[PDB]
Amino acid sequence: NLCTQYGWPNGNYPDPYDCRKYISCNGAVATVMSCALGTVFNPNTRNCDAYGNVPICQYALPSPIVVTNICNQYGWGNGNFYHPYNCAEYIGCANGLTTVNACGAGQYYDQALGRCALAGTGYCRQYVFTPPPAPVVYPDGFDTYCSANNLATGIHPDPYSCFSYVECTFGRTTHMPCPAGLSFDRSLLVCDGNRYQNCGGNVLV
Ligand SMILES: O=C(OC[C@@H]1O[C@@H](OC(=O)c2cc(O)c(O)c(O)c2)[C@@H](OC(=O)c2cc(O)c(O)c(O)c2)[C@@H](OC(=O)c2cc(O)c(O)c(O)c2)[C@@H]1OC(=O)c1cc(O)c(O)c(O)c1)c1cc(O)c(O)c(O)c1
Repeated sequence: NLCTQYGWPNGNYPDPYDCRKYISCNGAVATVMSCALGTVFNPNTRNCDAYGNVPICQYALPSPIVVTNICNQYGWGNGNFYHPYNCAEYIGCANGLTTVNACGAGQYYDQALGRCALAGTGYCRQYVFTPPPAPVVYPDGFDTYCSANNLATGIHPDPYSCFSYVECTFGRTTHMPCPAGLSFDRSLLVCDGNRYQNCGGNVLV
């Protein structure tokens, strides 16, 4: 089964062919499951979700995965990114223009490396991560986070969500989500595709 082939923890994973379904890794065995009508698999929550929250899933089209405009639909910067549904594909973003790429046979996209690579022992790691709470609740007073902690003007990690960042601006505090599918890289202080590193997938494996 795919779960043990990739060295995946138990949990939910995208179906690469139908974004109305998903792969449930239970007891170390893969089961293809269907989302309820009106919901599709949300790659960022690892759960079925109201289809309006997942625009890259066009559940009315015969082939519903439509990442064809994702750099512009989600505002991803330039570079290579994991494919949200398919471990053997990836995305090239240039100036808002999307390129959907595929690795050679027997090869899988390694997001950390930024390239396709042969199957090893524990891969497709970009699908292994812990989503933030749904919704993310900020404590009363978080509007003073930047001031109270004397944070410098600029970008900071959001300590409540790995999908988000804090912006400190004249001692004012804002938090903002990364582009959907991107997560906050606390070492580079940018939103990028390293969900595995950014959202605690390392501890799951
Ligand atoms: O970009 C898209 O999806 C992203 C998301 O888009 C919104 O959700 C929808 O647009 C949406 C639309 C629907 O029709 C629907 O049925 C639904 O359930 C949600 C926001 O989600 C909301 O539902 C929402 C929630 C609220 O509590 C609001 O007060 C609100 O006005 C909208 C927003 O998410 C947020 O803005 C957001 C902000 C937070 O502070 C936060 O904690 C959070 O969880 C979400 C998020 O955007 C970002 O997170 C975001 C932020 C950036 O700074 C950035 O650079 C970027 O590229 C993307 C998108 C684009 C399209 O063309 C679509 O047709 C579509 O359906 C979706």
